[PDB]
Amino acid sequence: SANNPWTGFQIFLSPYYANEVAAAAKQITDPTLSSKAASVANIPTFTWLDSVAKIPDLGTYLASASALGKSTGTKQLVQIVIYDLPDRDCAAKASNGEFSIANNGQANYENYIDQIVAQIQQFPDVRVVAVIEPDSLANLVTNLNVQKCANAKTTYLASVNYALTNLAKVGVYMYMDAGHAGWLGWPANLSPAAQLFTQVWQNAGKSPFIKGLATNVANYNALQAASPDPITQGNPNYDEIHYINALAPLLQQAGWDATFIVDQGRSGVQNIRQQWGDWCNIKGAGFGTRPTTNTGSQFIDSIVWVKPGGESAGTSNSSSPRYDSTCSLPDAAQPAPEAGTWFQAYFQTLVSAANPPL
Ligand SMILES: *[C@@H]1O[C@H](CO)[C@@H](O)[C@H](O)[C@H]1NC(C)=O
Repeated sequence: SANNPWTGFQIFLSPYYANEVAAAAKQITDPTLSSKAASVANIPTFTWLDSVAKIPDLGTYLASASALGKSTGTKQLVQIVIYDLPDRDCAAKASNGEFSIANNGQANYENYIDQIVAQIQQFPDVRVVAVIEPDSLANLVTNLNVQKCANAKTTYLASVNYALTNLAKVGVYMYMDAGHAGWLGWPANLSPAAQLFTQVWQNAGKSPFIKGLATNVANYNALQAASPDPITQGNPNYDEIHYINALAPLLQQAGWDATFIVDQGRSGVQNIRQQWGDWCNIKGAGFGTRPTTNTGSQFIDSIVWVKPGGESAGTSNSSSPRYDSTCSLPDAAQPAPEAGTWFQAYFQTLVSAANPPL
C-alpha cells in the first residue's frame, strides 16, 4: 500500500528483551557465540502486553522512544501485542490469562484497553504498531467444536472489536492475528477466515488504521520455503507467502486492500516438527530473517519478530497447574520452564542455529 507504517521511522528496541539478552549472553561460555547472542538486543521485537501489569512498561517505552527520537532527530515507533482476552487461548489444554468470561471479562478487558489508550494518548509523536490478539479469531474459524471456543466466541468478537475501535482513536496501526499457513492457509479455510476477518473489520468501522493481518506469530513456518516441510502434506499453501497470496484477494474483494506482517523470529530452521500443530518450544529452532520492509511481496509490509525468542512458551513439567502436554512432545525441548520465564538453553540454540547467521 502507499503507507507502510515502518517507512521513515526508527523502531524502539525493547529494553526488557535487551536486558534478558544481556543477562543471557554473559552466561554463554563460548566467546564467539556470546558476542553473537549479545547482538540480538539490537534486533527489534514486539512487546507483549499480556496483562494489565505490563501497561506501566508500555508507558515507559512510549516516553523513552519520544526522548530518543528528539535526541537523534528520528521519528520513533513502538511495537506491541494486545494479548489479554478473557478466556484467552480457548483451544489450549490449560487456561491462562488474568481475565475470565465468567468474572466480568468484557468490562475488565475494556478497562485494559482503556488503560493502554490512556498511555498512547499522551505520546502523539510516537507511532505505535499493534498485533491484535494472537490465538483468538483463528480459533473461531476452525475450532468452534472446542466448547471453550464456542462459549468464548461472542466475547472474543466483542473484545477484539473494542480494541480495534478504541486503538484506532489514537492512531495505532493494527494487524489482526491470522494464524499461519497450516492453520488458516488450508484452501478450505481461506474463505471462512476471510468472511470472519471482514466482518470484524466492518464492525470496527473499516478504519484505515486497521491495516491488515499478522501471520506466523509465535510460530516457525517459512515465509518462502526452499521445498515443502513434510508436515505440510495435503496443503498446497506450505509457507506463509502461499497463504498470504491466497487470502489477500479475498479481503480485497470486500473493499479491504489489506496488507500483512509475518513473524520470522524463530523460522531460521525448517523441517523440525513431527506434526504441523506442534507449537511449544520446538527443539532446534533458530532465529530467522531479520525484520525488514524488504519483504518480496506486494502484500507484506514487513517481516517482523513478534514472539521474542528465548522466553519459554510452557513448562514440560506434567505436575504444573499450567501444564499443556503439547510442551512435552518428542519435538519439544525439555526440560522447559514455566511460560514467560527465560529458557537459556533454548536461547543459546536459537543463536547457534540462526539463519542467516548472527
Ligand atoms: C513440577 O510441578 C510441581 C508442582 O507444580 C513442583 O512442586 C515441582 O517442583 C515441579 N518440578 C520442576 C522441575 O519444575
